[PDB]
Amino acid sequence: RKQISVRGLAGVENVTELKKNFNRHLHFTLVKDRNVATPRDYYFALAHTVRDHLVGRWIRTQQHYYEKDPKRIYYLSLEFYMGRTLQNTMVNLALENACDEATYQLGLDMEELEEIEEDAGLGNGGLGRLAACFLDSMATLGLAAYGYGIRYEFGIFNQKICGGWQMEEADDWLRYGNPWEKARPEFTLPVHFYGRVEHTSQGAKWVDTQVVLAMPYDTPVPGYRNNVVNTMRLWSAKAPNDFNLKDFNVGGYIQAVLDRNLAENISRVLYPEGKELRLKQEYFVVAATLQDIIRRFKSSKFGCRDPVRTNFDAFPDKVAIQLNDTHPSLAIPELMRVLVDLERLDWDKAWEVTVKTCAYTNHTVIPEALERWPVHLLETLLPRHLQIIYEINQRFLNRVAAAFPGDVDRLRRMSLVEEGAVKRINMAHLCIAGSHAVNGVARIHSEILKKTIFKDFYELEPHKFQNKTNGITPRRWLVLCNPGLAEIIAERIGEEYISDLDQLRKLLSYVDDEAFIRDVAKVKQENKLKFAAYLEREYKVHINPNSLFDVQVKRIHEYKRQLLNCLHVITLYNRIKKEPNKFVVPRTVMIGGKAAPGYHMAKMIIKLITAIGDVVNHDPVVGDRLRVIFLENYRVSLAEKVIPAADLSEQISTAGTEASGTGNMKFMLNGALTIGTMDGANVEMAEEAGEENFFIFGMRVEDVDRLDQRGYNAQEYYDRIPELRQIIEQLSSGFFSPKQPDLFKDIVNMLMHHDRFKVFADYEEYVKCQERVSALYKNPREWTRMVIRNIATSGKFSSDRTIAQYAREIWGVEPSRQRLPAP
Amino acid sequence: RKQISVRGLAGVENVTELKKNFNRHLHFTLVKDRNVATPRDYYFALAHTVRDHLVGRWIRTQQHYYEKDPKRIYYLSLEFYMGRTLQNTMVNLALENACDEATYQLGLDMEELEEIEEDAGLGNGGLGRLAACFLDSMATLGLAAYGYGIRYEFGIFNQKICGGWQMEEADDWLRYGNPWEKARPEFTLPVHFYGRVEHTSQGAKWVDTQVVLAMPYDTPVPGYRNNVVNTMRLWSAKAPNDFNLKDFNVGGYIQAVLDRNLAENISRVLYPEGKELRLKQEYFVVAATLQDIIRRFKSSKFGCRDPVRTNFDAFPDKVAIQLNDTHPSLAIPELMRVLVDLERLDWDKAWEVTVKTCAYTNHTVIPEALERWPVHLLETLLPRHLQIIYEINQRFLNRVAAAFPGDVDRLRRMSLVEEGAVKRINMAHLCIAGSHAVNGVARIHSEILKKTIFKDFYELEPHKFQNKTNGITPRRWLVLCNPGLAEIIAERIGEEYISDLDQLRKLLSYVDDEAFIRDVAKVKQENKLKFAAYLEREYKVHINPNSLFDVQVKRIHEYKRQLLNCLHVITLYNRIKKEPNKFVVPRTVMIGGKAAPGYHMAKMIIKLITAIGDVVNHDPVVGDRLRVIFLENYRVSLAEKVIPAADLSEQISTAGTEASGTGNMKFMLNGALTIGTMDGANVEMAEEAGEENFFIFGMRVEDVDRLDQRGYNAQEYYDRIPELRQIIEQLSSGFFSPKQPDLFKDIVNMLMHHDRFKVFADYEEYVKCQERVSALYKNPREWTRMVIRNIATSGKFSSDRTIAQYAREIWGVEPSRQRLPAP
Ligand SMILES: O=c1[nH]cnc2c1ncn2[C@@H]1O[C@H](COP(=O)(O)O)[C@@H](O)[C@H]1O
Ligand SMILES: O=c1[nH]cnc2c1ncn2[C@@H]1O[C@H](COP(=O)(O)O)[C@@H](O)[C@H]1O
Ligand SMILES: *Cc1c(COP(=O)(O)OP(=O)(O)O)cnc(C)c1O
Ligand SMILES: *Cc1c(COP(=O)(O)OP(=O)(O)O)cnc(C)c1O
Repeated sequence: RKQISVRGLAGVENVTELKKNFNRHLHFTLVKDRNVATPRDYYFALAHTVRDHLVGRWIRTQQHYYEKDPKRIYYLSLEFYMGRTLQNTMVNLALENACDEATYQLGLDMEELEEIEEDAGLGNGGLGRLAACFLDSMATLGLAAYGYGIRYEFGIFNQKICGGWQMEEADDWLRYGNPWEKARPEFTLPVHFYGRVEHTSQGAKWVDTQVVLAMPYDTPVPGYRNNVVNTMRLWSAKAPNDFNLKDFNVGGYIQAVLDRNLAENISRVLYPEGKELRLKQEYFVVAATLQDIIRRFKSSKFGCRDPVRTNFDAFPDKVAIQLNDTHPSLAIPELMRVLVDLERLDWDKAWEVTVKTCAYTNHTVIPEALERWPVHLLETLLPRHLQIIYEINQRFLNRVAAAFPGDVDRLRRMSLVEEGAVKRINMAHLCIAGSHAVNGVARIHSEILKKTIFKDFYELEPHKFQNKTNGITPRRWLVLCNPGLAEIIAERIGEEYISDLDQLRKLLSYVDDEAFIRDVAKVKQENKLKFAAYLEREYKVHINPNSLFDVQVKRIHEYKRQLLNCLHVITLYNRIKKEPNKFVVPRTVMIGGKAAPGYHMAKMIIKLITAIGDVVNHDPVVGDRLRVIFLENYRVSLAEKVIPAADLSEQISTAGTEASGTGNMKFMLNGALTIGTMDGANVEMAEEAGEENFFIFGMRVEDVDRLDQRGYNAQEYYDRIPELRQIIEQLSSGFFSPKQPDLFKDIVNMLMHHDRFKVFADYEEYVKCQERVSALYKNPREWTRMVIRNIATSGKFSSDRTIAQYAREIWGVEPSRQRLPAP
Repeated sequence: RKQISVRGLAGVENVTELKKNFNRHLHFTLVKDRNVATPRDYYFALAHTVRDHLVGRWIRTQQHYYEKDPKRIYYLSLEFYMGRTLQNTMVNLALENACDEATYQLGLDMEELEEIEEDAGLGNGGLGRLAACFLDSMATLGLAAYGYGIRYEFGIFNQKICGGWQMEEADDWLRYGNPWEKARPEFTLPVHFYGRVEHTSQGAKWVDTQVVLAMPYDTPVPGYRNNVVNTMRLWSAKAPNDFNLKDFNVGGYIQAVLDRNLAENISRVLYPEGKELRLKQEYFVVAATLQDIIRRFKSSKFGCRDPVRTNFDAFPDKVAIQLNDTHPSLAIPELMRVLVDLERLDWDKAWEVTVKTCAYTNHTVIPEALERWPVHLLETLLPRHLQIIYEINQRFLNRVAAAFPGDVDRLRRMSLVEEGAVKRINMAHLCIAGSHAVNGVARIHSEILKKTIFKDFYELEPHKFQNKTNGITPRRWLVLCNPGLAEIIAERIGEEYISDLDQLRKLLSYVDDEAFIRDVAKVKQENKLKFAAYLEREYKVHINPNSLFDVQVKRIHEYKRQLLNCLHVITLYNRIKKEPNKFVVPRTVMIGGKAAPGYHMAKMIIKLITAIGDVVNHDPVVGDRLRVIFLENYRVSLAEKVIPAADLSEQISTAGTEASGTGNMKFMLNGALTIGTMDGANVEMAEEAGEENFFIFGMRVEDVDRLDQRGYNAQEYYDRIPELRQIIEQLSSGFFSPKQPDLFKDIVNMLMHHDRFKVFADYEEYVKCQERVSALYKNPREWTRMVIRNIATSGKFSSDRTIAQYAREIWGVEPSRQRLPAP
């Protein structure tokens, strides 16, 4: 028994033991030989060779927490956007050098292999990426932490552009296996749906529930070189498969083959209204996670440390659930169902525990975005969960009246239940009620969570409102993707910045020196070259390495403002064609994102951006002064290529719409200069980088409210501005669409007659901020001089910080930059 | 490249490298650790320490085959009754001794761990088990063989007796994975169903077909210590999952959620009439194996060796295809299909090759049993294949006309098209026409196919019919299951017997040496002691390890006669209790079988065996002079546990019912006497042992044919024989059934008025033979000596013999027992 140990199984940094274990997984785990392997095989071979390294540590880390019994914190979220784990496993595990040398000797080129990896499809955007980043920084900072979510077979769509039209292909990233997960069919848990609550004697009973099974899969997450590796644990839905003869539902009728498939596809697709699948999904990931969380609390030596009921008294001293957005919110009536009905704690011992154990991050600014479910949808598949939502609610509103006696209209403003046609439940006031702390994601955004959106709750409990600004991981977003920039920096300062990012300000001391200043425009020359080849070898065009790489890689929504940017490039195209000879600083403009299937404005816009380009890029006069490029199927491993080769990071969202900008922080730290409105992220970045150092522009928040107060009359601008007048005119003539002139008709009328977001307002200012830009590119010494200052200044934008604060003010744990002994 | 070699990965019989490998797998593979591990988890680590050694050999053996280009033989069966891979994989590879040592130091019990493996639910009966025996033999004699079937996810049922009634439970054997297979997605092939045949220009084209996908799984098969490890490749059906958006069938309607369930379950269950499911499991394994077969032909250096068509002229000289019974029959219109339509050989060239490629093994006797598919089934799911079956049928019938000019009643009896209500196609006559050798499975059985069942095919082509008697492997069925018996036998004659079983004749030399005579009984005393301990510790009864373990482990049907051996147990009762103190040599009768859901007689026969024992085994007079046990859920792992432990092997079918009897042969080898009729396998086993050493009995066939010629009037026997009368009258009075007396009334009436298999007829002679049995037992020197002349005469029943004759007389290759150098 004790002879079964982790002890002899590694010669880690060793190009010869790593050549031994690559061979071991290709013939014995893959059961192939060099006579028939494929790149895919040899990548699988290599993913198990860096993985036994990771799971060597994993067992130690984990053992360590069970004998050291920290508070354990569960980050719950419905999207985890990991993307390729090979390079990140190696660079955080130290192993990249040994692996390169080893695969080299074995006559295999490790880069060609890292490009066989499928981006882990469990994310779709920001929110996903964000949790992805907090998992890194959590483990780097040694927290007893876990990420808990659904595993999505089909990701979410894979974008194809055919005809200058977006077609979504399916992403089955798992089609050939995933080398990093470990399934767990022994920890399968039941998840109950529908049914009836029979109230019997000392509780309520929820009976006749259908059931779907939650089957786990553990992917590990490695710290930065400290040998702590923690668990991400995604659930998968598996139907009961009695459905044959067993139960005697069937025999007579297998039409229940629909139980079978509707179940299995809880886990099949990410979402992408009030759907019984979304709510089915949300309940899924909460109900399994909470049985697991409770099980380590009964196990994790607290089986011994009972003193009370294996108490729930200690439950808040031992566990922390972070709800990410409102999709986790039933974590609160579900912990209240498990605690009350299953265990037996009275409602108030139970609710003490719940509030003290949860917390809720918010990411929305418009109230037309806070989740809301139909009470008839929660009565049908969740009936106990609606009674508890009602009893939480009663009790919360009795607290409210004992604070503001006689306010009546507040009792109807703060409720969980909302009345209209279709009485609904408000998922966010459920969360503020059942959390001990709420935090925004931007200072601007949590002030407006306090001041307007949740202000009566901010009066009733001011002390719940905190703020915790979002961040990026230094690792992925500078060391993995940007290694020259991480080399030259390091030369001049040290390593420690990658685990204490603000140290970057020491590079301020180098602002004039002509070393950094050429190096930086060197690396930056590197990056743009490589990628200016990727733009020919996988996808194709004729870039110009020299140019302004002008990129907005933003979700394609109206309010994100691609169309502002398409007028501007139609502006440049015009000038150069009237003035076939002006020295105009050239640009290669690169817009990238995925629409949303069935959002036809977004499908019309990616139509715009191709059609412009086919005009410009095939017109002689423009030659190679002006190229427009649509980056198909923008995603995390295209992020890490593009964001290093960029100069101009285009942040133009209407002001007030953005709650932040994580994608934003990522172009600061890789010396891209940020054009953009004074919103969300752009604010704290300008604060650090110095306003002078940032191309801030257009309508502030204020000015928009004012233009709304007097009413936005689009046409006026169209009639001052002679360029605009003409570009609208070229759009409606069919300049840019000769086969269907009429093609951009809707777009026209979008802008002219009912633009919700004031593109034509911010035009005139935009094209003059852009004039400042072209003008400063062509002064490389100073252009590059600013960049050094933006980079230097990036350290509040590191996720390690963001975590340190959830850690210190919300969770109650001191981080630790220590190295866990191990391997 | 070349440095990626199988070479440095194994210190084999090294208790220090096996423990190192256990530990890599518990931690690295399973991502478990000794705080969390379970006995299931440790068996998977042992499972894997061993598999590295297996697959090692498999890599060197398949390479070997591609560099020497042997004739590859493919065994086509829908049933492979493997049972348990681990004790068997260690013995073939010599590792049993080192793993015991190794796990013992780690302080884990290798017998504990072995008992957690699930019996590979890939079969059901003697057809499956033969195919497996053949597989161990084809590898032990250096045959370049491959076995091909379907992977059934649920097996066929698991048995469970509840109040003595059979309840079938499911067999999700695949539930915590199976660690011996390797799923190969990369090699998925489509299989086509339904459709319509477009007849265009140079060919017909099968168009508009539904497509199910066949994914392969490989399980390696080890020879006995000769280091050749061969392939079993079982197929899994998967639906194409575009079903969501892609095709534009879906969207508007997903009621084609059924294609998906009705595709998915070709691979779901084994069977268990004219069902589309069956013919769709039949074509599927055929469709998907003939492509992988024509792929190795085109690939395995015969690309090089084109000279003409990659001529399929050489196709017989390099492929051979064994259709085990009629379920692979479609391999004859599908090989012809591929070659005529896909390639473009003319009909006659293609038929030369199909006939020289295929060979049929038949296992039936009654003609009611020969497979038959209605032409409306074939016309619908297989409309090209119906066509080909018609040309084949026309043309064979024109051969027939030239041979028997003007014999018309022959033209109609030799047809593959059958005329009656429902026009059927006769899949047996298909097989004799496109195969180049038909064969029986025991000499009497070969002979009735030639004189009665296929005799006009015997007449037009006498060169085709062979015989190749069944055979059991000495490894599983003696070395593996009864190692004691192998050991005393080894002391005297060495090991060569295990790979050369005729050599057990040497044991005759020692019939009269008294060490052996006592070692043999000793051996057996152990086996029964062991077993008796199971019968209290996994199931419960009170054995008395001293009595005569009397056993029947046959399929529960009416011709298999357990009601005969029911009657006989009640006679022995009736006698111990009429005369409570006379001496009766005591027995523990054990009868086990699995009913077959839907057969009501079978189902009451086990209710019978289970209640006889309720009475006899609690009736205090009987003391321990009888006991009766229904063995729960007979499968290969209970066979290697009961078959060692027994004395008399109950082989009682009515004469003329049995073609052969794999069961039987395992009993002779493990020193058990065989009481039973002169049918099937009993014939040649009697002939090598001599009559004198067997307890043959009852109506011989020529007699059953007489009693039918005059008409078996049951009543007469019930009115001569008094003890018969007595038991019938016990059955109807409710002796055994006191709460519903009337319960065995349909058994009683069967017996009385319509037994097709003449129980009463053999009853009188039967119980007489049991008296000669008890008699001799009660004389341990001479009972042990008759036991030693059964074991010594075992030789003809070695599946290495049956294989060598297939190879030489049908497949056209030579056994070699040569060690491939390897590892
Ligand atoms: O009681 C324990 N003591 C030490 N290590 C443990 C114990 N329970 C679990 N582990 C380790 O913790 C990991 C995670 O366990 P889990 O929290 O139950 O998922 C396992 O892989 C083991 O390495
Ligand atoms: O052309 C070849 N040369 C050498 N080994 C081969 C070749 N093709 C296949 N193999 C080996 O044969 C194994 C089985 O391939 P299969 O028989 O094609 O299914 C592969 O896994 C390799 O070990
Ligand atoms: C960082 C990131 C993001 C985040 O994108 P942004 O914060 O810039 O804005 P939204 O698109 O509006 O959220 C999204 N996707 C990936 C791949 C990524 O790396
Ligand atoms: C050998 C065997 C069999 C086969 O049983 P029998 O050969 O006795 O004859 P039938 O009953 O007629 O098929 C079945 N099951 C197991 C486990 C086994 O080992």
